[PDB]
Amino acid sequence: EDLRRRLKYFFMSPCDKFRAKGRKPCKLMLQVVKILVVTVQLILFGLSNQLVVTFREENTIAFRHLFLLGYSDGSDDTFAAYTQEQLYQAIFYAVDQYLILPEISLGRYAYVRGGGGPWANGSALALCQRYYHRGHVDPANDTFDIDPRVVTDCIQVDPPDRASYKNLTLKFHKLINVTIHFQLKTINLQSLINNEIPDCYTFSILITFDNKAHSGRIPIRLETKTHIQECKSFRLLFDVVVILTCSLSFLLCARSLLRGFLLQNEFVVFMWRRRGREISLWERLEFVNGWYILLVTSDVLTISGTVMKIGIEAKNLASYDVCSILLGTSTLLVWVGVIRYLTFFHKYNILIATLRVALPSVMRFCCCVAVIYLGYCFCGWIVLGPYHVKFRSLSMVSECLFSLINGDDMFVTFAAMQAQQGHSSLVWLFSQLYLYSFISLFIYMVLSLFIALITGAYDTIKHP
Amino acid sequence: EDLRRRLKYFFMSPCDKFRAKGRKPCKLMLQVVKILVVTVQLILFGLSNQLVVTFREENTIAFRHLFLLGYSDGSDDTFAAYTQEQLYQAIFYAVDQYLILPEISLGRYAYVRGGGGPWANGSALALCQRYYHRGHVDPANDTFDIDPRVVTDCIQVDPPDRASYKNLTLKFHKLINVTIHFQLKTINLQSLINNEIPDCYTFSILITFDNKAHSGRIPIRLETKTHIQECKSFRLLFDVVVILTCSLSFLLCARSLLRGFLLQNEFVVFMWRRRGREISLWERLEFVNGWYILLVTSDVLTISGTVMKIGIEAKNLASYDVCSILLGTSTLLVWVGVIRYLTFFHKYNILIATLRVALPSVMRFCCCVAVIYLGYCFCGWIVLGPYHVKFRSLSMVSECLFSLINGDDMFVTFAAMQAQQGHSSLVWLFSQLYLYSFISLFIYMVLSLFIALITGAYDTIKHP
Amino acid sequence: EDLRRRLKYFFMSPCDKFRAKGRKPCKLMLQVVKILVVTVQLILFGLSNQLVVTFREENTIAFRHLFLLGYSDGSDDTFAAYTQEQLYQAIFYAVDQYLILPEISLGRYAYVRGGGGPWANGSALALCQRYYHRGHVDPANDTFDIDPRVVTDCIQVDPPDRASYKNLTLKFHKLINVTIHFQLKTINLQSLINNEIPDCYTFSILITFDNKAHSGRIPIRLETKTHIQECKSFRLLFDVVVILTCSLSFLLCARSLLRGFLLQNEFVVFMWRRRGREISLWERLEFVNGWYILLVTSDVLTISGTVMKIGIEAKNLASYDVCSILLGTSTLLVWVGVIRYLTFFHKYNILIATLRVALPSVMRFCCCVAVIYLGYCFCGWIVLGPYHVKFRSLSMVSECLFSLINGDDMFVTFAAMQAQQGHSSLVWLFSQLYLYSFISLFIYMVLSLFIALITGAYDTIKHP
Amino acid sequence: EDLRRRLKYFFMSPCDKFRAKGRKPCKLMLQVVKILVVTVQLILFGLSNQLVVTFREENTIAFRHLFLLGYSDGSDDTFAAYTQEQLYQAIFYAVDQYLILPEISLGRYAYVRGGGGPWANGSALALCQRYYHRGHVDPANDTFDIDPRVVTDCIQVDPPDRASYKNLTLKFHKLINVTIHFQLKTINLQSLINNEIPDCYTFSILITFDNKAHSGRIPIRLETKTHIQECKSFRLLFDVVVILTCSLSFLLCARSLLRGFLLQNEFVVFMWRRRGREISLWERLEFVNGWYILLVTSDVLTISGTVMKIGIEAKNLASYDVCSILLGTSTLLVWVGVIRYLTFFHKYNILIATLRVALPSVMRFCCCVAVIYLGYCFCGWIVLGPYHVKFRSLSMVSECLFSLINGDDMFVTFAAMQAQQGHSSLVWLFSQLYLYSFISLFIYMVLSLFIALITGAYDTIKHP
Ligand SMILES: CCCCCCCC/C=C\CCCCCCCCCCCCCC(=O)N[C@@H](COP(=O)([O-])OCC[N+](C)(C)C)[C@H](O)/C=C/CCCCCCCCCCCCC
Ligand SMILES: CCCCCCCC/C=C\CCCCCCCCCCCCCC(=O)N[C@@H](COP(=O)([O-])OCC[N+](C)(C)C)[C@H](O)/C=C/CCCCCCCCCCCCC
Ligand SMILES: CCCCCCCC/C=C\CCCCCCCCCCCCCC(=O)N[C@@H](COP(=O)([O-])OCC[N+](C)(C)C)[C@H](O)/C=C/CCCCCCCCCCCCC
Repeated sequence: EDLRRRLKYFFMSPCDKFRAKGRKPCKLMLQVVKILVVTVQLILFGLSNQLVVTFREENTIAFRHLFLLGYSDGSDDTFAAYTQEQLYQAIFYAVDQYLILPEISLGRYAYVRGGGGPWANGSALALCQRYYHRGHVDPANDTFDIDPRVVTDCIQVDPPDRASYKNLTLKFHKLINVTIHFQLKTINLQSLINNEIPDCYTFSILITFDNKAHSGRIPIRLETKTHIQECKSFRLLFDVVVILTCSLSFLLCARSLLRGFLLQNEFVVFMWRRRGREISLWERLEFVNGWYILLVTSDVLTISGTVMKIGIEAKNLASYDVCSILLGTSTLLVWVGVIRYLTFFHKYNILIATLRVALPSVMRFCCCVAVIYLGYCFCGWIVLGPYHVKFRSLSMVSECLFSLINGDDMFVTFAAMQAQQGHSSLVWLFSQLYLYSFISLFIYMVLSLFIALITGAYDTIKHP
Repeated sequence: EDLRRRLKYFFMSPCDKFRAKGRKPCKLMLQVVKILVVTVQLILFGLSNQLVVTFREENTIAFRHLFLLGYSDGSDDTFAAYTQEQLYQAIFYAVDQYLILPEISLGRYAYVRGGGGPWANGSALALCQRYYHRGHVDPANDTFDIDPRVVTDCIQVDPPDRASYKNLTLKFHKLINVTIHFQLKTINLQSLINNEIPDCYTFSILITFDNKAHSGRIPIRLETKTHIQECKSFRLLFDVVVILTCSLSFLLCARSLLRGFLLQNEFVVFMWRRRGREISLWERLEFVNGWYILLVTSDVLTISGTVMKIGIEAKNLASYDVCSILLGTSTLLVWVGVIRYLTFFHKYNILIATLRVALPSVMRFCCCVAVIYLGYCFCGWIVLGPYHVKFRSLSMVSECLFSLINGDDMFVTFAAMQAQQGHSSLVWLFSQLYLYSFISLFIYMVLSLFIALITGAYDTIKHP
Repeated sequence: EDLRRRLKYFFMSPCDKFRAKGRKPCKLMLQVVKILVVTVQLILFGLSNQLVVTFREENTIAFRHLFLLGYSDGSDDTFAAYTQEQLYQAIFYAVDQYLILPEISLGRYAYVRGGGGPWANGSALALCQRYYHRGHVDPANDTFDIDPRVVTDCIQVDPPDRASYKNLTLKFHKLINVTIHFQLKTINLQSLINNEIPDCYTFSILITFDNKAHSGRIPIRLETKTHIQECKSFRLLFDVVVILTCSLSFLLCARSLLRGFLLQNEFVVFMWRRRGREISLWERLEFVNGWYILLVTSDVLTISGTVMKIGIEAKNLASYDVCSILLGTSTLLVWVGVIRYLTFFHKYNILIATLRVALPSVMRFCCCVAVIYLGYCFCGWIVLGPYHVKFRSLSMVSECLFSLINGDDMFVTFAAMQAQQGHSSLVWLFSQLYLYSFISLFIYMVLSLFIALITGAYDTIKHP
Repeated sequence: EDLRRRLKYFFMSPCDKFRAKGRKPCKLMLQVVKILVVTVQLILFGLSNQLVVTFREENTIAFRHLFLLGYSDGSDDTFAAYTQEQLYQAIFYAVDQYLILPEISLGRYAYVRGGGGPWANGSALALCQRYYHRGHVDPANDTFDIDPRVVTDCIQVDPPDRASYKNLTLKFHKLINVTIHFQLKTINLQSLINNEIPDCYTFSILITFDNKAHSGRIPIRLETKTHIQECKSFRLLFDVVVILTCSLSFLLCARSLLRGFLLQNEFVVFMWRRRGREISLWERLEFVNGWYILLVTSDVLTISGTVMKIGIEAKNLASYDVCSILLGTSTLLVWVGVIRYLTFFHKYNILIATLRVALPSVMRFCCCVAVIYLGYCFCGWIVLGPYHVKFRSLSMVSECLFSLINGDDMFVTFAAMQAQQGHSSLVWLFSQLYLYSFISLFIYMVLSLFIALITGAYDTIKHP
């Protein structure tokens, strides 16, 4: 029958199609070209992003050394002030170093007029302290008369062209935070020399003296925001080429999916009517090609990411996160799709089919063990949280347990529990039981069962 | 027979019971609701405890920076004095910083009159040194005339309202320890702003200069004890709801267990008399439902923990350890009990039954390997203890070996043995043999046998 | 026949022997008692050794802080002098701190007259510098006129009762090392208070300024040797009890081995003569009991270790290493021997026999993989040795590779190779190939084959 | 037939050949001797290289402490200057320490006249700064008038026999780097005393103040190049012996390969003509001996490495990398070739054949998983690169992922992602999904499938 022959044309391997009709498999070549071009585009994007990130990080480190009093490398998380004098000296040192920046900095930084932020009236530096509107606190008499309104008092500082901030008085009893805003603009000379494209950076520096905890310890932070700007192509052409290749692949895959859907409809209308027997939904799902779904998803992701990258490279978006995520996911998807080419040979198809037939039982076992994992996570978070640095937050607990079951950072956890004793022998004994039981169970039973499932699936595939 | 039909009603799946009698499985819904409510209660308790712990830790760090002379972060375990001058300066610095606390601290701390402890006569700070009653020690002449009575000499220090301690003279040759007791009370402003509940903390600060070792090195420690106190609801209602749900679940499960016991009694009295044949204890154990035992245990633990949490949240107990342990264990138990729902489908029941039938042989192999593990622990503790930081105590030895068999911190152990050489080539050679033999055996035979046991159990389950 | 019945009495389980003759298995009870007593003795010995080691280590740390100029904790391996002034100040600081020790030390240390060592003429401190007899070295003119004779010039320093060393002049161009010898004696007050046994320690302190490398960097070390001495029982009785129990067990096991040998001789003389057929050596080996060999070995080791421990506890040997090794090995052996009791039940015997029948093929595979492991060790040592801290010595290379195959410290090795680049791209590429190939092979083939061997042995045992 | 008998002589085991013809297997003894001699030569070479490397490293550390202002151990990667004053003080300190080296150094270092490098006119020290020809940069006005020509301005410094550099003025706005070149020569006294061979080292010291990044932070580096020179045997004889043994082994193996090729040619010309049937290429490959190929490769590598080592030991090449690589590869190859001896016994041949028959499917599975691994590498590099220190470069990403799949440095990666939050919740969520999916897949499916493949191959070998 015509339907039988047309269905036989479907599901044949590309080699069989070439034997039957002598049509060159140009779709396969197109997909290979797509893999190559998307990988090249991702590599170039990554190299440029690496350069930009390195420049930003080095400038931020230089700013930290320039403006933070007594700063040392590797102490960002513990850098804090503990006395009123320390806070005053830190703030004054930051402002003073700002005021004499041209004659001390190794980098060519230029002041930005009006860069003090929204709280500045055109001054380059803004020194703002925020405190509660009314903050009469009396721990001795147990008085908490508090007005939750926040009051922002700012001091405007301007650099000399070509000292009222010294009279700053803090409100420690009701202080919330102290912030310093200013902007510095410079030129990336490596970009000037190498790629001849003049990139002029603008760093927005924010120094925070955070007292939101009101715990007597005020951490000190320095953060930067960068605005790239051209200051008075092969990449764009390659991006256009990538977009065109992805669009062509998407069109071909969509047409193939439509043809498969039409063939499925013809088969079902023939079988339900001429033969009378009703067919199931699995017979419908057999007609779809999951590889084509993967390909169209990768094409859509690549097209969106390439549009975003074109916008970014023209200094218009500066939103690298979403574009990078899209491009990386698309590249991963195409490199996974290479498995379809690998599946056309039975020797590789044995292993691929072993994985495919093992997947359902593996997922079921994952569902079975997820509840035990979650119970252990909750118990560890609630009990060992106050006493263990690795159990402070639920995500941290999950990461610690996942590392434990894979044999990483075990003795560190045990020694952390041992050194402080947990401030209670009962807590220490519970931690011993908890860790030993969890590691023993998840390593010597769950992993072994995963291995057993995979081995059984391989045995079934090898001996049908 | 009536007994046969009633026993057939027992052991049927919930779906079969619904088919037979059309009774909605409301016990299952009750257990799901119980899981949800206990998880929510545990999450809320954990968040509040996290806030309290963070506040306490930050205040303790601030106190360490304020009162410990030359203190630096990350040096608590090595912070010590080595000369008489160092000890004198440390003590005097602590007291002096206490006396000028209001004008230097970033936190609003208030003095506590009469907070010097039992050894104070109403003074805020107590500076006590403890020494032996008679301590004439002559290492040159080998004289050890010692009276083991301890003498406590205290100095009372009071802060100014709105210097005799400078004449302190120590008895180094017979000194036991020097301690400083005082209390500071403050207000948690985050609690004031966010949850509007005024919490007034009271920190009991104890600085210890410990000379109990009499080894010429005196470690210096700072410890704090916190007493939370309200200073002049949804949580309680949710706790009551959790208690009621757990009580209802406990009642239903106990009634089901009683019905099962009655059915077992009827079956045994029918079989032993009418049929004459004596039945075994395993036939008795078959009639019990282990899931119901787990559920009633979790209910009891949750009820006790919720009562303790209600007491704690009213500022009456301040004993978080036991309540947290009970709540975490109950949450873990219910999340494990979810496996009973998972067992009603044969696809998941295959894996669950594989684990169940593998458990006995796994336990037997654990018994077999425990003696070898203990022998290795004892040998390592006795030999490598004097030369390895990881082998100082038996629990430390067990943790190190358990980490070793799971492939963690191996090269660190080897390098620790190598760097010092063990001060003997014989000890180094023994350590090489010990570590290599232990790791090789336990990784390449014991773990492989665990995998083999699990695989065999899975093979038996898959092919009955 | 009589021989058949007597041989049948041999090899029966203890339960079968009890059934046959009604003889209480008192040898088993004796061995259990032996296990208990040796474990208790080892635990007590370990606790006492822990106390002694802690005291010695704390005193050594105090000495390092007292006598080493600018010393900081955790910098022993890098503590060195780099200029002539630094060396002079270090030596002078050490001697000056020695001369004013009583008025600065927190520990009660007494001077030891005549403790300066062999190079002192009765003075308490000896300051000796060693240099070549003739050391005219001219790097500019390439002159190496050297007399390898070493000349020791000493300066005698005596503490005041109840400054010529300042004129010390070094010979840097030919200097070998500078050493400082003195002794301090003290009293362990914890021993005085707790166990009432007066222990008077004598520390031999040696400070070394080593210039044997002649590399312009002189490391500085402080080492101590301790001589314990009583200064003007249950333990001994328990040691005697342990010795008696071990001797009785040794006698019984030797008698049993002799009886087995006699039975083997009777069987062989009957079979070779009456039956004519010649029997093999495996039939001889079947008659021996390996558990009895283990027991007699453990008894001999325990007896030797207990004699040494008795000698040590009387302050006569001070050689803890050999005694500790003997005692630990004996304890490990008896805890392993518990497996014989475990073997009397078939459920545990299944696993034990699985291990026993897997052992030969496991050993053969170990022989197969040892040559590859050794080749990789040699290649890594010769190539990556100059560029990797983990490949400096052959034992270090072996430890690093053994940790690598067990999934420990992998990224650390990779990052160490990456950070310095190996000072050559060829070396970096070779390191990449070397590490990837080694880890891949040994993890994904060798370990899998070990698992396969164990699984096959278990399959053979389970299905005979 | 004659051909059948001659082919039967081929492929027989050495024991069978000895039985047939009584010829002593002297080739096997020659190969054993070769293994021994190459291992001994490699060990001696490694020991000498260890001594040289240790001397060079110690001298470099001494130079770093002598010439780098404020240098501390373990801070090479972060050592940098951040102000103009800091750079000036660092440069001046380096030059000043050079000028007074004889009276401060602990090592006997001699000045080298004319050692300032190509940029020196015979002076011992060269202080050169490099800057752009025209470097008018105006970040405020966005001006980048740049002439990419580099201008090198040098200052010549000469040590006193038996201060114009103080007037050095830098061009920070256009500075590229500042370098200091000088040479110091010394004598290795350990070589003088121990092996009596006078080795006179010449260190070329280069201090770099790198401003190529133009980021306001100037890293400071010290690098040394060493030229060994004899200054006014058993090793050579052993090298000659090794060369002769390798040449003899190569000749014998080549002759055996030629004989095998001739036998293959005779067999093919007989079978294709007399029998008519055409044979395949696998029948040709069966006649070759892979062990002989391994042996000749190892012989060639050893001969080349020994020639290079002979050249090096005469102070003529100083290129240790290539020689070490060749020697290590040859030693690894011969230690692998020991497996051929192991293959002559069927008990070991079982395991060896298991590995051999598992190799093809293992390679196919590696090809299958390589594409997924590469996709994950690309995605991680592009996304987590800006936010993770472990994902900066593609090789670093590959090393991190390879360590992750083997259960190493997992929690460190998770905590690195957690601590900074990735500066975006979307990036953090993506990192969670990425890491969890990658680790789960590669550990619980890929490794299990490798184990299953090995187990299946072992099952096929065990039960033919
Ligand atoms: C759970 C489902 C089935 C899983 C099956 C897999 C089991 C593992 C498989 C093979 C065995 C591999 C190794 C097992 C290691 C077990 C170690 C147990 C603890 C040994 C303690 C010795 C030190 C000592 O004896 N410790 C004692 C002496 O102390 P110390 O002298 O060292 O002083 C320390 C001081 N300090 C203040 C207390 C810190 C100490 O006082 C007791 C501690 C209690 C230990 C808790 C035991 C919890 C074990 C339960 C685990 C269940 C799972 C089974 C595991 C076999
Ligand atoms: C035990 C039950 C059965 C278990 C079966 C599983 C076995 C493992 C499976 C597969 C093999 C995987 C790798 C095996 C690694 C074995 C390494 C052995 C030691 C190699 C030493 C090389 C360095 C050197 O040759 N080291 C020598 C040269 O020193 P150096 O030049 O490096 O200088 C160092 C200086 N220092 C002062 C000594 C520190 C050194 O002098 C000797 C050391 C003795 C080494 C002890 C050997 C103990 C091994 C017994 C283990 C038994 C279990 C079987 C293991 C196969
Ligand atoms: C060997 C017997 C059989 C064993 C069978 C088991 C095999 C493993 C099983 C499953 C697969 C699991 C993961 C495999 C990971 C393989 C990674 C290969 C290297 C990838 C490099 C990407 C980074 C890059 O592409 N790196 C390139 C780009 O550099 P970059 O941009 O990162 O810059 C770095 C700068 N620097 C100065 C060079 C440091 C770099 O230039 C090339 C490096 C060469 C990499 C060496 C490859 C050696 C692999 C041989 C191993 C053989 C064994 C088989 C393994 C499959």
